[PDB]
Amino acid sequence: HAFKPGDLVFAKMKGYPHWPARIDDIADGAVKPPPNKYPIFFFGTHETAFLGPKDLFPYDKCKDKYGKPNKRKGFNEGLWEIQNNPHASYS
Repeated sequence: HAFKPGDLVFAKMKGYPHWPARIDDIADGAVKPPPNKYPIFFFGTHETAFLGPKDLFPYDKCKDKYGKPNKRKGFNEGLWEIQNNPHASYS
């Protein structure tokens, strides 16, 4: 299935563990992603970046592997958000 806004994922960025995140809507940002990349909202840190599917892991499938608490700044806060209110603004 293609990724849609509101999908919950773990998203992999260089130098960071697989991070709790959500697919945001492309209309929410002025700059559009390249083809086959998506706007990714990272929980805890609340940053947004463009990532492609090779770096996106569906949350329900991979939470047992990637949802372990750690000491990285904002990570455990992000785990709380994806579990308790993934669709909140946080703005």
